[PDB]
Amino acid sequence: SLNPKFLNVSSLIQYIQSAYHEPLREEFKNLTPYVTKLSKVHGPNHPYLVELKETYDTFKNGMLEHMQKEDDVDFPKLIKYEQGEVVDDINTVIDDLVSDHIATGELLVKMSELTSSYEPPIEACGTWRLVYQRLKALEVLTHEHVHLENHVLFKKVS
Ligand SMILES: [Fe+3]
Ligand SMILES: [Fe+3]
Ligand SMILES: [O]
Ligand SMILES: [Zn+2]
Repeated sequence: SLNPKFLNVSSLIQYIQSAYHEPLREEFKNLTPYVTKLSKVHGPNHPYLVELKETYDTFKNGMLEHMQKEDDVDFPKLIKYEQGEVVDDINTVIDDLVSDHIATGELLVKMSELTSSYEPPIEACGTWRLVYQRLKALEVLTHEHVHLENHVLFKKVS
């Protein structure tokens, strides 16, 4: 479709915030209730469900504050850089946002692993099936969100 190579850091940052950050902040606020209900109704007979509320919660958290770092601190440094402005600290700023991505990543591996690649049992209720659906979706979206930053946005500045 549109080759991101032509997008300058400024625009690439904008797209990421309109396509990935903003839609995700809400997705959580809308998905979290369902993930909590599942660990109360079915957690007792299915421990993995209790383990996921946790993982999901700690993922949501890591992702929520890692995204808010990119908006309150790191994107400015990135646009600053594109405008040939002395920043000096960007080399490591990228190396922190890269690690942050590996962290929030292995967490997506566990959730998939716990959910048996998001494949419900024979006893999954609608909510259960719905959660798995919404969750699997939240995995690929962020996989696109992170890939874009890693292999395009960050590489531009480099
Ligand atoms: Fe981001
Ligand atoms: Fe990020
Ligand atoms: O992110
Ligand atoms: Zn079972």
